[PDB]
Amino acid sequence: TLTYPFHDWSQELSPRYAQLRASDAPVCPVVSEGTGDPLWLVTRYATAVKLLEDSRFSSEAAQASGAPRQEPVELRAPGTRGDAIAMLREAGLRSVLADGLGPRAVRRHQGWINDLAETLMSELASREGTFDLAADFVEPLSSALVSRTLLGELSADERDLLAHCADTGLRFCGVTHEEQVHAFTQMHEFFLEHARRLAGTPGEHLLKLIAEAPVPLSDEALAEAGSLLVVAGFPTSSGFLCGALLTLLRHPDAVQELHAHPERVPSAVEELLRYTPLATGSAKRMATEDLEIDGVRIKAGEVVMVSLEAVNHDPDAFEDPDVFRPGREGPMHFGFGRGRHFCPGNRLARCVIEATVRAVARRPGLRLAVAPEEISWHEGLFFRRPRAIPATW
Ligand code: HEM
Ligand SMILES: O=C1N[C@@H](Cc2c[nH]c3ccccc23)C(=O)N2CCC[C@@H]12
Ligand SMILES: O=C1N[C@@H](Cc2c[nH]c3ccccc23)C(=O)N2CCC[C@@H]12
Ligand code: NA
Repeated sequence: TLTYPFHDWSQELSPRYAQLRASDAPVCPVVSEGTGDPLWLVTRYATAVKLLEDSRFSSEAAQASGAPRQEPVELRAPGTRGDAIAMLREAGLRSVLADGLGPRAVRRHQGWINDLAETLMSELASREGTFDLAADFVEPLSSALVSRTLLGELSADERDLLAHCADTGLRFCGVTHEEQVHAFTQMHEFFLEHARRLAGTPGEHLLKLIAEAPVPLSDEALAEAGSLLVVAGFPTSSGFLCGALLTLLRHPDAVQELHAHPERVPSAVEELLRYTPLATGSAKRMATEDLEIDGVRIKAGEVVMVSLEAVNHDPDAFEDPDVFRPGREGPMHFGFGRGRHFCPGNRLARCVIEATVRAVARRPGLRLAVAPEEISWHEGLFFRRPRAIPATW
């Protein structure tokens, strides 16, 4: 009877997640508000490990057109596959994905990412008055990450178009179904027209590595790779960096510790990934056969969701789970997932989060110019994001 998701669009997690977690079942039935599909929902760390490390629960099967699902419209342009990352690994591009997303990419890019973070923060510090950390720090930094490491250099109008498509398509509510579908169409048509151009510009952005890779990727396939990098890399990084700055600004003692002890910043990055919520939906997998999870039978074809926010706030895994405690020394967080589908963007994500944390830690006194309650949130996004983050020294 419980409908999903829980409309917890700000950083305050829905109390439903703790209620289910403490329930007597390790897996609980819900219904998709957007489709009426019955779904299963996992909220406990121990059960989540088991689900996401069992390859008979398939991610691709849960993404496929026609699967039971939490999202109101399919997350693809009509007529296209929608499984880009599978398709690129499919065509033998694991090596390419590693060179473009792995440690060597971070080594190529970490210099300018930290230069840009400081330059942005320095300019804001030079301002008389308040400023907006979302529009004035996160947007330029996340846009530069997308252009330089993922797609190739975008104009401001192209960045805005891709951001709008992602915000419109990656939603539970607040737009009509047809608008959502059309956002995916527009984004596909943008890369049908522009992916080869972007791939051909100088740089080592991933889309170039993909387009130049031996396998002849079609325009449609290269367009799907472009769309994947937007949906997976852009609203995620923007939303998270926004949420992480909010967390830091609400924990000046933690920031002061990092200012005095910069060697502690990596531990703080990992705690932000646990503590700061991002997705308002759930990672999900389809039972490819009849399966059982901690005693509950899951029939073939049924989809099991795991809320990574719920798992990350599981008190059986993390003591005082709702406390931001850098260095807490508990189990691995789920902010990048678990198992085979662990976020491949995790190296670049950690790079940009770390650069942001260090930029903040170097400048104590940075604070919200309004109360946390006065922050306004985009309602219905998959990936939480505030409308603005008024801030000042
Ligand atoms: C910056 C913050 C980011 C966060 C918090 C994050 C988080 C995640 C998580 C939790 C998943 C797993 C979803 C699942 O289990 O089904 C995932 C998957 C993925 N991420 Fe990230 N991500 C971020 C950034 C990025 C970036 C920058 C890229 C690439 C440029 C990226 C590329 C991907 C891809 C392609 C997948 C799909 C993996 C698969 O389904 O096999 N992510 N991400
Ligand atoms: O590569 C994928 N993986 C999963 C999880 C995911 C990772 N990043 C996402 C961004 C938005 C929605 C889902 C995800 C998925 O649902 N996918 C549909 C869009 C991208 C595709
Ligand atoms: O809210 C969602 N989360 C991702 C998984 C994910 C969980 N946490 C993430 C963080 C970054 C990227 C993806 C994820 C997913 O598969 N979805 C299908 C529709 C809703 C959407
Ligand atoms: Na798997």
